[PDB]
Amino acid sequence: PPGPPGPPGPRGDPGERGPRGPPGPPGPPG
Amino acid sequence: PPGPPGPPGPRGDPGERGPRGPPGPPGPPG
Amino acid sequence: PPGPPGPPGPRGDPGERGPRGPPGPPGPPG
Repeated sequence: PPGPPGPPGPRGDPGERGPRGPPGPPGPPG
Repeated sequence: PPGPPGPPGPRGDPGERGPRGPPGPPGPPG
Repeated sequence: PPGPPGPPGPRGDPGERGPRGPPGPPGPPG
């Protein structure tokens, strides 16, 4: 009969680094 | 006859977290 | 008779982009 299935394929390519975060809040009130 | 291909590999790893955002603006006068 | 094993499966799907970076620090004091 047909042979067993092959092994799982290799892991996909890793993703790019995440985007830079937003600016912080305004500083403390004077 | 030869067996079929295996299943797809695992999904790629996510990218690492993005870098910290810029400083916020100066605080208001008070 | 039993067939030879199949070939490796397809390469996995690409990894996602990493998460958004953290916010920046607070600005200077007012």
